[PDB]
Amino acid sequence: MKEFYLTVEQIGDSIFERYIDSNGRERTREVEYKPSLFAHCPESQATKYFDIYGKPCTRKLFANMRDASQWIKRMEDIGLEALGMDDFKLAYLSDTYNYEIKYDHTKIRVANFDIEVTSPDGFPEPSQAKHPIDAITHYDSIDDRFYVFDLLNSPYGNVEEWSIEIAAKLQEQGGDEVPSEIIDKIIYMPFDNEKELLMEYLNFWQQKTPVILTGWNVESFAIPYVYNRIKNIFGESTAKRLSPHRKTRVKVIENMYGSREIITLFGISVLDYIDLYKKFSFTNQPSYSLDYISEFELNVGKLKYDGPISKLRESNHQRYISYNIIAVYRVLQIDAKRQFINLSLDMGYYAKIQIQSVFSPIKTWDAIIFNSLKEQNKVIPQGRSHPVQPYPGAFVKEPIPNRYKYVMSFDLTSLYPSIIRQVNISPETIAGTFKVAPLHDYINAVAERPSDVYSCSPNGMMYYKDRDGVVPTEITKVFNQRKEHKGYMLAAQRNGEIIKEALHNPNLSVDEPLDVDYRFDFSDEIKEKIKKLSAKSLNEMLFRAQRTEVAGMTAQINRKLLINSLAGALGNVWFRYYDLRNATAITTFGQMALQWIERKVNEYLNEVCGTEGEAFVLYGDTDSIYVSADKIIDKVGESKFRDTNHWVDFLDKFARERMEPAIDRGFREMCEYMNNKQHLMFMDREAIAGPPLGSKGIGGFWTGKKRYALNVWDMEGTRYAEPKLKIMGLETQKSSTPKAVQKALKECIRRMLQEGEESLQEYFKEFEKEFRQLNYISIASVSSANNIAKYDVGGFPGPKCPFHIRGILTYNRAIKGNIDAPQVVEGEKVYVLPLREGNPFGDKCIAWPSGTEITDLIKDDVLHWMDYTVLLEKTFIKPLEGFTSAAKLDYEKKASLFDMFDF
DNA sequence: TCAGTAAGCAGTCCGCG
DNA sequence: GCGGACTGCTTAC
Ligand SMILES: Nc1ncnc2c1ncn2[C@H]1C[C@H](O)[C@@H](COP(=O)(O)OP(=O)(O)OP(=O)(O)O)O1
Ligand SMILES: [Ca+2]
Ligand SMILES: [Ca+2]
Ligand SMILES: [Ca+2]
Ligand SMILES: [Ca+2]
Repeated sequence: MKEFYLTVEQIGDSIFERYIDSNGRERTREVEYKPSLFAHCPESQATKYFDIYGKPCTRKLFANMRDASQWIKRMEDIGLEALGMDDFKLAYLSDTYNYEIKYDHTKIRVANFDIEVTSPDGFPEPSQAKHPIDAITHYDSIDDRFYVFDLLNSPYGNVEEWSIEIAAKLQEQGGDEVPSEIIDKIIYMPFDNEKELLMEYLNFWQQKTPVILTGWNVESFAIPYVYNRIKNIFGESTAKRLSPHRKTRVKVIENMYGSREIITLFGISVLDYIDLYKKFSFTNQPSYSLDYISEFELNVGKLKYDGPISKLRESNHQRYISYNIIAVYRVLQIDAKRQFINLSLDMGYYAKIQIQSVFSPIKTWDAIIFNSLKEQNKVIPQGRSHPVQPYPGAFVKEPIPNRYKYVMSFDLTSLYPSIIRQVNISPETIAGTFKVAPLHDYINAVAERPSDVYSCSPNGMMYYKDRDGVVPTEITKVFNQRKEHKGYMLAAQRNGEIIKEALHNPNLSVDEPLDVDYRFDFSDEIKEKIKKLSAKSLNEMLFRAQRTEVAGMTAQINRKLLINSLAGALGNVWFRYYDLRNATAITTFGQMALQWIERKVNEYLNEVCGTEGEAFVLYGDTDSIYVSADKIIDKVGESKFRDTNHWVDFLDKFARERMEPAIDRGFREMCEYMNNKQHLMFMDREAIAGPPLGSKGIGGFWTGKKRYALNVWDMEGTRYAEPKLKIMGLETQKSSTPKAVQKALKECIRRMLQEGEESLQEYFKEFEKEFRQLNYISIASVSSANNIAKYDVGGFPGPKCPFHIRGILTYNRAIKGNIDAPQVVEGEKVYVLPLREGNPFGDKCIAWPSGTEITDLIKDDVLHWMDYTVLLEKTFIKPLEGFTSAAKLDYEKKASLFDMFDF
């Protein structure tokens, strides 16, 4: 086995490293690492070290890390650049692991845990930790066991032991339905007192010390509560045993409107799953309670209990413990699906960083670039202080609001990273500047050619063409990884549609799902066998195909995220390679490329149609264009097509054989015009959109920038079994829109696009009539809630108070005194409902924590005073009016001359 | 919410004879 | 009532 690190820390003049040795065993060492840094030197001094600009450097070896940091300070005092990696543990990792790391996850101890704390006087604050810890469940990935630490005796109640037999039973048997697959993996340990529980947990922790520590809200709650509770009972030295190096630090996390404290456990990598989910899932959720997310991700029923959580242990300890175990398992199920831990390990080891730094693309890229340059004996520049400055971004075309029947879209592959590679944009490849003409002059190819020597961007920057910069070199490696995983994702998607087709004709037989790799397109043999399978086997295969697609999606989208964040990092003042000349070089080239190709596509289609000045490109955003295909369809005539799939095939062929070669020609010319290093502007067909053949559907519509809906038959080569709505920007896509309203608006859109005006009017009329029956949660609006304190004036709204904040203040007056009542947390999300005039709450709206039922203290009065009319007009009718006006249809039947006859 | 720009809509405040 | 200046929040890239 090749060795690999687990964790690394700097403590004073020592590096503390946990690692897997050449034998597969976990080991720990303390190393008195001697760091090197660099200063510029005369050319007359012989050296093998050069900075990124080719200037010679001398290496300075320090006796210890504190000497190195002190030298940095003195160099600042003098006014001279101190070069090299100033994060010494990253230098250590680079020296110790000077090869591509291959890690073995089975050797990495991944721990996920959850704690329960009974509290009669509200939320148990981790900084205080004044209440006993009465349950801990800790899952260990190496043992594959759930360790349950259960407190039987508390000042808040003495209880009986948890029963595994009752836990295993159906909820309908009075059981807790702990999944059968984990029952045999539970190791249950009851305790007669809290001191005993905590002492044993720490000894356990010592034996099975987590490398990766995760769970749900562990960084903000579980870890600081456990640390502070042990501190309060035993003293700080005992609490520090949670760190394998016995070092901890209270870290203050600053935000815009306040701050919070977490505990840094040296020698542990905390990856809170809530944070992994928020950053890598590409969702925005109305609520981030584990119950809400588990329902969303896994389609598992809410964990139900009677009464408040503060009385659960006393009333039903059996269920209390079971639900603590289930909560731990749910995080493992989410990870089995989403694979964010796998993602973190992959990226972490690739970059050679602490695993927890995967949350920071700046730290990630700093390490990738440093390791890359080190291999060439090159020396990285010092980080400098820069003032924050705004800079321009992408171009977005103003569309003419309208219905659009037939649409084909085209999109540039990994645009910003492709621009970096094409132009050769890097700190060390800057060659100079040229005199800029207005952007429209480059778009229309009338400006003089920027350079005959260097590779250019329309912002005025020129770059060397003789060799690739380190940024293009390293961004390419990650792009190639992304491409591989996207390939797997798309194959699983295509395979999924094959199964969906086969499910139209399932066989009446008893059989098994096929043993296949869903990352690769199904062969003819697999397809034949699929056509003979039962619905039960097909559905299992569909589930597996969809799980493979999700795994591919995680892997690809987050590598895309990483490479796009490098382009972004060039515009962040804390990045070592911050440079607005390079950041703007990317964004400005992107603006040009889009408007250039818009002109080229318009010119090409006007030619094939024999017209002049006709606008075929109806819309574009950053790197995509949407092309009206109405004229193309009309050139053969709708009557000539056998079915929907026939015109879809026809447009697919037109895009691939006619438009893409024309687009490629346009970009090759643009590359030559800018004298770029390498043509990498690859714009491929994305969506084919239109109404069902022979229907009154409108196909698609735009209301304005970033606001449109399309009925899509084929997306990136995936031919759907059923048409899919592609809706961007509209209220159906916003987490702030009520759940039931999202659903109804989506059905309104489906009907508009697929069925037409009459169908739309039929559905609107019904929804307007029945909506008052919808559950209050399903019709509540959602909002994040920041700066609640600023707008609180004696419990009443101050000047310019936001509507959702007003609702919170209303709530806070209505629950006044009740220390048990759920408190709205600053920066979290709330449900919001409008209230009718003259209500007992004394205001026009009320808000409460999202993902929860409103407290029974005030639930009946809210339901009685809920303003359904205002709710309907604001969340449903107003957006729908927006859609229908843009698409030139009516949601209510207009009166005609036929209303004058028989009955 | 510790960890790039563009741009939409809700709502406040208040003008607009 | 609509719209402009503004805050707040949320998407699309
Ligand atoms: N989350 C983001 N952070 C920073 N920049 C972004 C982000 N999303 C998009 N961009 C910028 C960089 C992208 O290259 C550009 C176009 O976005 P988009 O078309 O969604 O992805 P892409 O072109 O990078 O990859 P794809 O190959 O999937 O189309 O907009
Ligand atoms: Ca398990
Ligand atoms: Ca793209
Ligand atoms: Ca069949
Ligand atoms: Ca795009």
